[PDB]
Amino acid sequence: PHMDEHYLDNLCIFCGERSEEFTEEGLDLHYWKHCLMLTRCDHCKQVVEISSLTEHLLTECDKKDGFGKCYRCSEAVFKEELPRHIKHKDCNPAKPEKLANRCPLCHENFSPGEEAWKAHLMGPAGCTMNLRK
Ligand SMILES: [Zn+2]
Ligand SMILES: [Zn+2]
Ligand SMILES: [Zn+2]
Ligand SMILES: [Zn+2]
Repeated sequence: PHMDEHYLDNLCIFCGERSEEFTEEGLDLHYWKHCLMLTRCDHCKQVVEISSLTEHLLTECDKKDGFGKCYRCSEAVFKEELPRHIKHKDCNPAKPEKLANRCPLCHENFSPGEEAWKAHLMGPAGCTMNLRK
């Protein structure tokens, strides 16, 4: 069946919301301040997907050379604190990406997939560490 010619318009592809105010730059303001699926990186001040934040910090951020990956929790840690982080063994261990999503804000492992990401970050009684919520 025919896809609407303007289906990709007035839509935030990250949280799914549609709105007349979501013009091309109504969307830029949406990402910068409001979208529950995104965050501003405190280190480089860019907007990033929360579900991509660890990968951002380790491989993309302007400040990526200041982070290393904890092989226990899979999260980015400041390079200087990583030995102590590793020694303290207090982080929540990670699971295979096919088995679980991992929230970098609250450190929970949960049901994999995009629908789960949305329910965790935007749903009721979901993520307690999402500062836009
Ligand atoms: Zn959004
Ligand atoms: Zn960054
Ligand atoms: Zn760790
Ligand atoms: Zn969370």
